Amino acid sequence: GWKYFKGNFYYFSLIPKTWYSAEQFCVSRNSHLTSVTSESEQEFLYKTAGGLIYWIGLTKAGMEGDWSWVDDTPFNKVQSARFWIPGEPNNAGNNEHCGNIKAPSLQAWNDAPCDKTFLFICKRPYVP
Ligand SMILES: OC[C@H]1O[C@H](O)[C@@H](O)[C@@H](O)[C@@H]1O
Ligand SMILES: [Ca+2]
Repeated sequence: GWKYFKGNFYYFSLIPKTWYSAEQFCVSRNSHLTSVTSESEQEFLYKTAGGLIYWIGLTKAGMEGDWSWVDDTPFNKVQSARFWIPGEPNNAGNNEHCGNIKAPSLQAWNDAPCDKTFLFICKRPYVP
C-alpha cells in the first residue's frame, strides 16, 4: 500500500533491509529511497514513520563526503541543515555513509552504517 503526498507515492516497508538492498527494492518498483525537499515532506515522512527508523535516500557522493540524494535531487546543505538530529551527521566509527529518519521531529535524520538493516521508504512520482 503506497501513501500519497503532494504528487508522489511513498512505500513504508514492512521488512528491514540494508540501505542498498532497500534501494534495489525501490528501483524494482520504479522508485527510489525517498528524498526530502521541504518541511512539509519531512513532516509527512516523520509523522508517518510513527517513531520507527526508516532508511531514506541520503548517501555520500564525491571525495569530500558530501551528502546527496540517490534520486538525484540536488542536495541543499543550507536548506537541509534543520532536518538532522542535533549532533548529526557525526560519522561514527568513520563508517556512516547513509542516512535514515530516526527521531519523530523535524530534526529527524541520523547518519548510520550502510550495512545496518532498517525499514525503508520508497518514493515514486505520479505521472498524470
Ligand atoms: O548518539 C548518537 C549515535 O548513536 C549511535 O551510536 C548511532 O545511531 C549513531 O549513528 C548516532 O550518531
Ligand atoms: Ca550518526
